[PDB]
Amino acid sequence: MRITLVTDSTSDLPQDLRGRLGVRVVPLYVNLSGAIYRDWEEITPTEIFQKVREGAAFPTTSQPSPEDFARVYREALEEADHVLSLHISGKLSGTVQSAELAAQEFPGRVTVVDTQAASLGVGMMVLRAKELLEEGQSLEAVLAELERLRRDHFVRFSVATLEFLKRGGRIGGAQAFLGTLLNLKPVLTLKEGRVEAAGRARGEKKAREEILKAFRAWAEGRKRIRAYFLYSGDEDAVAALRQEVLASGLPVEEALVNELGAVIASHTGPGTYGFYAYSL
Ligand SMILES: CCCCCCCCCCCCCCCC(=O)O
Ligand SMILES: [Zn+2]
Repeated sequence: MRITLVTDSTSDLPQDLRGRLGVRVVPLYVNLSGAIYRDWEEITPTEIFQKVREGAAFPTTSQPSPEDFARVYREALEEADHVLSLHISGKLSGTVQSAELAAQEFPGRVTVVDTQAASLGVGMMVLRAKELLEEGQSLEAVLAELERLRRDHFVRFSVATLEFLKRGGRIGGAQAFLGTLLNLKPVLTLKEGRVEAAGRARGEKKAREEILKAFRAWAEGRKRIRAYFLYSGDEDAVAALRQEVLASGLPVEEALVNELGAVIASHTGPGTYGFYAYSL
């Protein structure tokens, strides 16, 4: 049957992929300066940080409403038989819940998937699902592959400060570094859809080494790896990291790079960089 993919703006997919692939995007919002802005279309991470730097109130974010999703599902079903809706971790956002409430309006026609990921971690799964669907694979085959990716993928990232994670409430296990991190650089990951601690290093360089150490360990035995790099601020840290990965001798066949969306950046904060990755 005809299956259409829907995701939310936090999947942080470049416009040059999502648009032509027929992926529909439901936006999330950033609350700043007393106003509400749509992720990607009306605000950037740089603008948010500039406002903080200037003494403004911290940014907050909002998930889409059930009707935001229902309008998209209704439109998609006008020319499709089923909708596969992929979203940021249910433990990080109420987005999945809103999607599920909207899905009830089209019983049998919408499958909502909690990817337990964020940013391009969600985006890479959307792209993998699309790749399979365009070849002609069944919903089942695709859902089975998505479950494999949920269980088996890689992610490491660092941030300039843990303050945005703390204030926004998504710090999760990284809270262990609050009273123990000092001046060191934190290395974080996600497990079961929740942020967790994954080491600390003296200096940006050592931090990158620790991330490549983890990557090599995870990469063992894999013949085809696709990586997705993300950043907020300037691209140098992530660029050096991507270079070190592409020169590691590991079989990385894809190494896409994009800036984090304003919604994700509102929680990670400035100087965020890292990468998600999976194999096939
Ligand atoms: C790969 C680098 C990015 C890693 C991102 C993990 C850090 C947690 C992100 C939290 C985003 C929370 C968005 C909430 C949106 C909302 O429902 O209001
Ligand atoms: Zn309704």
